[PDB]
Amino acid sequence: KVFGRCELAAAMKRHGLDNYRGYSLGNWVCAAKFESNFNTQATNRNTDGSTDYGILQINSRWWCNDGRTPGSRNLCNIPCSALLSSDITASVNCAKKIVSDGNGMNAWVAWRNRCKGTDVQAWIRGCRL
Ligand SMILES: [Cl-]
Ligand SMILES: [Cl-]
Ligand SMILES: [Cl-]
Ligand SMILES: [Cl-]
Ligand SMILES: [Cl-]
Ligand SMILES: [Cl-]
Ligand SMILES: [Cl-]
Ligand code: NA
Repeated sequence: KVFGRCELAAAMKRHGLDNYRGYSLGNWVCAAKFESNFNTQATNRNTDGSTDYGILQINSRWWCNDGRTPGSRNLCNIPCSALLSSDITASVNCAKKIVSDGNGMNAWVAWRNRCKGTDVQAWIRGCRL
């Protein structure tokens, strides 16, 4: 499922992303654009062996089982495929967790590089929310 900035923002809002960790709803939508491009079946194979899943490219070293990332964990207790689902309750429910973890949204690299310290609110400019 390919989301639309608005639809995603609102999607994120009802799922407790709105201001979670004090990261305003905009942030996630920006985080989204560049991790996945508002996209759910988005994946990545990083040559370390792990794979990134979901609208937020959640990496299978720490956060999801996928069965093929020798020596990893599954904090968030799900198969990485849950993250590809159109119902994002997971990408969120784990996203919540990752962000809660310690580094703040920095875990998301693209957010670090492409969203940090910028016009964020713009990513919801004039959405109906
Ligand atoms: Cl967009
Ligand atoms: Cl914002
Ligand atoms: Cl594994
Ligand atoms: Cl594999
Ligand atoms: Cl554990
Ligand atoms: Cl699992
Ligand atoms: Cl933080
Ligand atoms: Na795993």
